[PDB]
Amino acid sequence: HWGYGKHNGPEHWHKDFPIAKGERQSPVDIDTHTAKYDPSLKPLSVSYDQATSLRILNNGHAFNVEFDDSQDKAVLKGGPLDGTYRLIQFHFHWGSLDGQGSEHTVDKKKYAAELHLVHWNTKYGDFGKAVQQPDGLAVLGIFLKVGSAKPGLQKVVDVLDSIKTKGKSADFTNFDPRGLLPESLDYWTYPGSLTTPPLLECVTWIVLKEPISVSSEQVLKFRKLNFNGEGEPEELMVDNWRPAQPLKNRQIKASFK
Ligand SMILES: NC(=O)[C@H](CCC(=O)O)N1C(=O)c2cccc(NCCOCCOCCNC(=O)c3ccc(S(N)(=O)=O)cc3)c2C1=O
Ligand SMILES: [Zn+2]
Repeated sequence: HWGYGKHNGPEHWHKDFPIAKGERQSPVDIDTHTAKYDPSLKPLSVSYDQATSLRILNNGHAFNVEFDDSQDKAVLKGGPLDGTYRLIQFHFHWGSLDGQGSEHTVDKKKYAAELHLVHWNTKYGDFGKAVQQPDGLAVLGIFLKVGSAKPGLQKVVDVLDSIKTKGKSADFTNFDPRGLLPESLDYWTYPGSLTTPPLLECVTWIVLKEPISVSSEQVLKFRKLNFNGEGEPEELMVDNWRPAQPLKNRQIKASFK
């Protein structure tokens, strides 16, 4: 099916997912000079104090940390959002080298990886309804650069050896996603899509200005994962990122001068 290699990668996706060539696809390059300060943005609220993590899983494309989204235990509101968005999962995209891996870019600069905290609009009842709406999803994106270790990421790193191959999952309760956030909540925002098939144009993207730092050992553990399942030819899970897409009729708004 779809992947990131020469023969099933981003360049091929449009054949099964024609929205791949749509009007509001993600990720994009963030041109800091032409994004516009928007004073009408409300202050962003990331309320993760009751977040209830469940599980960590390797799905053959990335690894997901899934959350109990049956109540408003961990929500995003404010900023460009009108309504309450519930955290359902987070995951990363990363590269084979420290100079690539992020999906969004900033003035064409690529980061070593990118964290995506996925939320869905509670006004639509469940995630599946949300992915049928133009404002059903909000994804908070955070850049990763290589440097000092991120303490809050280490638990994730520790468990990766139990989900090496596609289809493996392990219990992952009591993880606090706040440990993954940079100091500043300054952000750029724009309307776009899922960066993976089915590439649905559902997403209010909120990309933080400040990257977090991770150690080379942490990202290296990322790179030791497998795209394949046990017993299949080993293919290291690296460079699982879609390149920047045309902005088309979209303006990036910024929360900061
Ligand atoms: N815990 C689960 O079981 C997942 C949580 C969602 C997730 O796991 O993500 N789950 C539900 O609970 C649920 C309930 C009802 C229907 C339903 N849909 C089944 C198929 O419907 C098509 C939509 O599915 C797409 C899956 N892809 C993504 O969601 C995704 C998110 C962010 C990015 S990104 N790189 O842009 O940030 C890329 C992809 C689901 C569903 O899938
Ligand atoms: Zn993602």
